[PDB]
Amino acid sequence: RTLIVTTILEEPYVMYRKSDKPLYGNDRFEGYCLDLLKELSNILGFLYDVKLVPDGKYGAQNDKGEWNGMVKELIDHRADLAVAPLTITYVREKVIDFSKPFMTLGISILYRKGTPIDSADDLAKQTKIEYGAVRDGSTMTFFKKSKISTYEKMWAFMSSRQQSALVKNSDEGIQRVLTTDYALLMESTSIEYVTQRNCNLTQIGGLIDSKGYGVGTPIGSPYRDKITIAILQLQEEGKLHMMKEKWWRGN
Ligand SMILES: Cc1cn(C[C@H](N)C(=O)O)c(=O)n(Cc2ccsc2C(=O)O)c1=O
Ligand SMILES: [Cl-]
Repeated sequence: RTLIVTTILEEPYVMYRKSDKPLYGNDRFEGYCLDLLKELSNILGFLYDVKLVPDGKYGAQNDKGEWNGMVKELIDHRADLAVAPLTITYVREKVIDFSKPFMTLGISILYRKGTPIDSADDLAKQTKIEYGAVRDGSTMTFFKKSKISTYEKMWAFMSSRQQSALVKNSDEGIQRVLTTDYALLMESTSIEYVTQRNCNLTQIGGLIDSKGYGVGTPIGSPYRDKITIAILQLQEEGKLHMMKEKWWRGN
C-alpha cells in the first residue's frame, strides 16, 4: 500500500524545490514536513505519494458541518496521512485521529529588541504601543474567545482599534512591526522563523496558549500509534531538534 499523504504549501514545512532539474513525485518538494515524512517512512517502512490538498486549506467545518481542506481528504479516504503544520484540536478529533505532536507551540509576541517590554501584561496595560493579530486567524480567535482577564483586555483593545490593530496577514503584520511602534501576536513557531531572519526583531515573553501539530489519519487508522512511536523516537534521539534547526536557523 503506497500511502497518499495530503499536505499544504507553507514555508518552511513544505515548499517546491528551487530547481529545474528533472524531479518528479515527492522529489519536487522539500521542507521540514518532507524530512519528517522521510524519517517516518524509514522507521515504519511505508511507500508514499505526496499530494497537495486541492483546495489549499487546512481544514475547517461550515455551518452544515461539512469539512474542507486536509481534514476533508482524510474523512473521504482520499489521503492516508496529513503531514503538515496541522493543529491537534477537539473539533478535529471528532472526525479524524492524530499522532501525538511532533511540534508544540503557542501564541507569543513579535516586537523590536531593546525595549523594556517583557510580556503580554506589559502590552495590555498601555496604549502607546499598538498590538494586534492577523484578522480572523487562530490567534485572533484565541483572544476573542478567551475568559482570562488580561486577554479580554487585549481583545477589547484589538477589536475597538480594529481597523488598525488587526492586519491582513503575517507578512503585513511583520511589515507593521518593522516600520511602526507595533507588536504582533503570532504563533511561536512563526516568530522563531522570523526572528532568525531579522536581527531587529525578537520574541517577547513566553507562550500565551499551548497546542501541538500532529500527523492526521482517518479515524481508526492503524498508522496513528505507529507514527506516535516514531515521533517519540525522533524526539528522544534529537532528530526533531536537528530537523527544526535545519529549516529555522538563519544567517
Ligand atoms: C504554520 C501555520 C498554520 N496554521 C494553520 C493551523 N495550524 C491549522 O491547523 O489550522 C496557522 O493557523 N498558523 C498561524 C496563522 C496563520 C495565519 S494567521 C495565524 C495566527 O496565528 O493567527 C500558522 O502559522
Ligand atoms: Cl494518541
